[PDB]
Amino acid sequence: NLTAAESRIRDVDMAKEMSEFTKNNILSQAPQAMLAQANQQPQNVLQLLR
Amino acid sequence: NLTAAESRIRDVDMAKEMSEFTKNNILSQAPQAMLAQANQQPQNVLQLLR
Repeated sequence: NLTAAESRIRDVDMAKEMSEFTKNNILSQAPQAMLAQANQQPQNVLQLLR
Repeated sequence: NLTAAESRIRDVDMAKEMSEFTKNNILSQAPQAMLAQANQQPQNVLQLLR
């Protein structure tokens, strides 16, 4: 039962940390595409305001 | 957000300054032609009052 106590500090809800793993992955693939859009919009300033 | 503050001094409304750019260009092509007319009228003093 001490080993049980050892688990309830170090043990992983592998389902949980997988959920936060893919959650964070999605929120790391998303803002990338946003950075694309931001680094793509002023091209129409150059090419259509001018 | 400090960089935002940095922009709101140095940043250009490129549309705006383009508008004043062409506005000023028009008002720099116009008075030229006026200077032509002024430097062309007295020719008829010489050539028709005389």
